Amino acid sequence: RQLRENAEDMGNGCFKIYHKCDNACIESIRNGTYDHDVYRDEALNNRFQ
Amino acid sequence: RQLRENAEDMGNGCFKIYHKCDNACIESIRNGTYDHDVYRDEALNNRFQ
Ligand SMILES: *[C@@H]1O[C@H](CO)[C@@H](O)[C@H](O)[C@H]1NC(C)=O
Ligand SMILES: *[C@@H]1O[C@H](CO)[C@@H](O)[C@H](O)[C@H]1NC(C)=O
Repeated sequence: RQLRENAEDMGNGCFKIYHKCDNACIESIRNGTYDHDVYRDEALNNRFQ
Repeated sequence: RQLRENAEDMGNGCFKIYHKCDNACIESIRNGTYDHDVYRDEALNNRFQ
């Protein structure tokens, strides 16, 4: 629900984020603060292209 | 998790695969061997087009 569209569930119990994500980028997701819109445009591209 | 993007959950308890899938294609999914990348490009097209 948090990651939203930015990533996909590989199935192996991991989410294959579709965009460059630095350590800070990761940390922002673990607390729950992370926002999808930020990387939305970026991720969306690597997915369907 | 297996089908990944290739298909969609119709809701009626079925997955509407978006690409030509022969009997072998199906069998590969039942054991779990099946790979998404193979039909990724193909399926992706029929979905958003
Ligand atoms: C979540 O991570 C961000 C990093 O951008 C940090 O500023 C914040 O303190 C963290 N929040 C929690 C609950 O740890
Ligand atoms: C899965 O299906 C493939 C068909 O390509 C077949 O080669 C393989 O033996 C099957 N594996 C299992 C576990 O039945």
